[PDB]
Amino acid sequence: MFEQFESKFIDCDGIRTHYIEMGEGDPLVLVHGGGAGADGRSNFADNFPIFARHMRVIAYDMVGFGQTDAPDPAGFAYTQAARTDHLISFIKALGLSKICLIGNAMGGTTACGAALKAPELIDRLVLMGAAVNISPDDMVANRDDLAAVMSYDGSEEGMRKIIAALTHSYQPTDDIVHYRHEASLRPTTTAAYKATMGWAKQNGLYYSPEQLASLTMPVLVLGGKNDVMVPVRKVIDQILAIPQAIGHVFPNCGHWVMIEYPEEFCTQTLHFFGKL
Amino acid sequence: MFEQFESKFIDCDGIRTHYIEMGEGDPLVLVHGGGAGADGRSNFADNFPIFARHMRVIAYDMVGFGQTDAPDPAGFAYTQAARTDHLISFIKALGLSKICLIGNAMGGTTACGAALKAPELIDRLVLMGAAVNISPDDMVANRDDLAAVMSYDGSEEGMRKIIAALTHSYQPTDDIVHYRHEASLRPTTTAAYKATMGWAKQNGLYYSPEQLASLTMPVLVLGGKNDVMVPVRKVIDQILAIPQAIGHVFPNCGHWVMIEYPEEFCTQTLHFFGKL
Ligand SMILES: O=C([O-])C(=O)/C=C/CC(=O)c1ccccc1
Ligand SMILES: O=C([O-])C(=O)/C=C/CC(=O)c1ccccc1
Repeated sequence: MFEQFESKFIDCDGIRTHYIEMGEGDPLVLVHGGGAGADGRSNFADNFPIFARHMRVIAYDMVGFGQTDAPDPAGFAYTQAARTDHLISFIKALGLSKICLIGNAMGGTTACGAALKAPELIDRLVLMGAAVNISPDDMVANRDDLAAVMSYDGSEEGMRKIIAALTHSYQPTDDIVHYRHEASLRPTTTAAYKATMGWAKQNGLYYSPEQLASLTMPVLVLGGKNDVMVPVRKVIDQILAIPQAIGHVFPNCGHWVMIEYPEEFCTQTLHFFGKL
Repeated sequence: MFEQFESKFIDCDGIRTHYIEMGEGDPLVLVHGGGAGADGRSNFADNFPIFARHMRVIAYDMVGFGQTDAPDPAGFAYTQAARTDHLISFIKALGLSKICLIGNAMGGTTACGAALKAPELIDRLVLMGAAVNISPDDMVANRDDLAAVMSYDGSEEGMRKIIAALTHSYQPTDDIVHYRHEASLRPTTTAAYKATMGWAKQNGLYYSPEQLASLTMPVLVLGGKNDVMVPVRKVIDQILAIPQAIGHVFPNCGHWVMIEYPEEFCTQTLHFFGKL
């Protein structure tokens, strides 16, 4: 699946990184969600053609995910800072400056982190159901809805469970499910995933109110009103905690804003990027 | 001022009602704010040309306001229901059906009320810093920032105070201030205003969560993040209390969304109306 995009690869301080790209113009980098089997292709396939008509759009696979290297977690710690540093490295490896950047959930943690740490690279930020204020306690507090993703058994039913919980009125195709299931099952990505989630569960995906307020560039915060993974009140706190943030809440919409309402998602983001 | 629009008048069950209109296509009715001196012309002058390029746009003066009749409050009670019934009457007087409707603050109370009471007339609703969940206690709780409008002395400084509190980074022209000051001073509108606000202060501008949830048509809820009159948390509650509501929060923006960011306001509303 997803062979309509050309797989490309580049070295990011020793991490071999898969990405796809399309279109021309200013660079736009998309960062996918952190659930089992997720990658750039599968998260953003529906948005890519629309974005490509106006920008040079780019979706990479996060360290531990997809076709990017998944270093053995016997020797590699799967921390937020590792994702964050990976992203920063990726942007530099490609020679990109002044990017627009969109992050989904954990990809949102990562996009935020990179915006905090290397803001000179990033002109505009979009946080889409971003896990940027989810403490360890919040994880425990939302343990029931997070289980499908956090304690993923490795089964097909498990993957259907993950997607049911990422969505409000979206039926994925068998092909989508099969793709993420099969991807999830590679032994290296399985182990990197368990480490990834175990660390998330213990440490949270979190920045402090003061950290969020220090972001130096324009921000668009998006969220599905029915999102069970990053609940709308968390998205609302992000809007309030980030002085300059535009906020936009989507009704009849679960976590997967970009897939449930691909045109509206693209419209609102492209408009925010000055492309409409 | 505002003579670039043609004043027109029509009888709404014995209330003689001023309105302006422009453009062609589907009807769009705008309902102005309830502060001293407010009317359709002055609230929506900057938005009217933009809306006119795509819709038949219409701004009327609420009973007690502008150039609409201000019946003696010795014999007329200035209740929400009176505004609400006035609006419903206006829509019918004009023979309009399936309108798009936008209400600012008290104009928002009125637009909501009419959407609850006569939903068959209204295809789409926009609440812009709408006073639709402000209880008597909330009024008292926000008494300090509401004073400029609630206990308006009648002076020019008083009117500058009203506008400073309606805005975050907007300097109105002398002409805007003078217009609203002079309008505020007509003896009939002064008395209707005191009655209007006295009743607002005692009864609130309020609908119950259950009432809000019963709205039957699509809804767009807008709000300036720095709004001191209808604070952003109240706008956020509206978004959450209305299942189908889209939500959009504007940064660096006070109550007067339509004047501080006229293009963004028009863009977002026209998009929601299906005109972009
Ligand atoms: O496509 C996906 O895997 C996706 O959008 C996942 C979102 C879940 C996620 O990254 C998350 C993890 C822990 C807590 C909250 C959110
Ligand atoms: O232009 C205006 O007068 C305007 O936008 C006024 C808003 C204030 C308003 O109607 C209001 C009254 C009481 C409480 C909250 C809000």
